[PDB]
Amino acid sequence: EELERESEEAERRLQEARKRSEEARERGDLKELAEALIEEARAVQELARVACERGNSEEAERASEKAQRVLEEARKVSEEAREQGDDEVLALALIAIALAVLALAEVACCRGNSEEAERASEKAQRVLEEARKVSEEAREQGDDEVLALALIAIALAVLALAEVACCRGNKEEAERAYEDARRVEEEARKVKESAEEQGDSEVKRLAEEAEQLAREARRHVQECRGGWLEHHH
Repeated sequence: EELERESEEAERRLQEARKRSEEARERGDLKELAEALIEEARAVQELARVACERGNSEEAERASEKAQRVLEEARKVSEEAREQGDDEVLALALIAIALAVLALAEVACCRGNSEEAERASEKAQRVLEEARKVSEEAREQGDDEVLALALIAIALAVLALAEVACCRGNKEEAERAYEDARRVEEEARKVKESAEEQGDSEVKRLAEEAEQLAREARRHVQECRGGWLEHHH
């Protein structure tokens, strides 16, 4: 009954985000569209986690279908963002993509479909590489906000990799995720400290998202299955 409240609220959030997405889409406002797709992805992640807790494969597959939809829409926005040379919107789109992939990973693991989980890992690897390029470009251009956004997309992607690596029991993937998470964590922390130094509170907040997402990814790998896939120092 508690999950019903969360499930219905999640669907409500998704529908409102879909309407906001359509409003921005008609106005050609890609930034608002991208932000709305992030909200959709958040809602879809919530639906997936509710499905996981209920053990309902039907609700889980529904969540995956919805995640795939957000993914494809965010892919289009990223394409349009690159055509306009709009790195900020691109980074936001990649966050939506990465969060959707994480949702796909969660469903794959909960449903126990290893093939479906590997596809999610491939998508996570893809968006990771794309987000890495954006972070490099932003860092060279001195765009601290875009950099921080790209790092969030990266951390979400590494979270997705950690997710699959754990439920598939693949130690090679787990090691890669672990090392990825440490790197992005350190990058995010430095961006956070530089922002604090300049009084750039917005960048600080964004860098903190990436940092804590990265920390969760590391914890997930290290603690997965009683520490079976843990990186030994």
